[PDB]
Amino acid sequence: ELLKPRTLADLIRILHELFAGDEVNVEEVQAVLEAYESNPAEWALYAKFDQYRYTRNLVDQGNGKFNLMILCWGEGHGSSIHDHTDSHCFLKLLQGNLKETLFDWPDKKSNEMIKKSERTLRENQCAYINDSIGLHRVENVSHTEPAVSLHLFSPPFDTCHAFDQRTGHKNKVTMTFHSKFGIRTP
Ligand SMILES: N[C@@H](CCS)C(=O)O
Ligand SMILES: [Fe+3]
Repeated sequence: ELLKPRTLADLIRILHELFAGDEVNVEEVQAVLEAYESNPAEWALYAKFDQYRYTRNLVDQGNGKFNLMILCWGEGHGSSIHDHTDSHCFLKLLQGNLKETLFDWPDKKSNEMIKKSERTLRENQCAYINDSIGLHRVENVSHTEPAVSLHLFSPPFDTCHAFDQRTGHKNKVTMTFHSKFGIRTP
């Protein structure tokens, strides 16, 4: 029985219940993430920006079943085209807007990766992707508003691939945490 998370802390408790088992009910997880109404005071601790690129700020380690983190996107900051390492990715906007562009998995032959679609994710909306669906790029295209998003990955992963839009060629990337539990981790 899914209830509305009253706060970020409550959300986290509910997520621990939803991931108590070995599988993931994706529609339920998405519904509870969507139902949490972003309250900036609750997540200010985690919203640590960098001038030059987006940051990844760990909020909860999910008892090993998932990682919950907050990503902070300066104006004009965005990601590569990337996969999610055979894991679930849920993304909820906490502040601002992000452009999500979807791409198919490339064929072996070198070719421009043509965007399949795009959407603008607005405050409080939750998107979902996994590798069976495809690849995406996430970008804060705003010139005036920083963006903040809440990401849940299950199982946790710290490596993925970035894809060259000109060719489809992939490279392995190791991701890093800007902070963990509110603490900057150089
Ligand atoms: N997976 C990317 C963010 C977009 S989902 C990351 O963890 O930095
Ligand atoms: Fe992603």
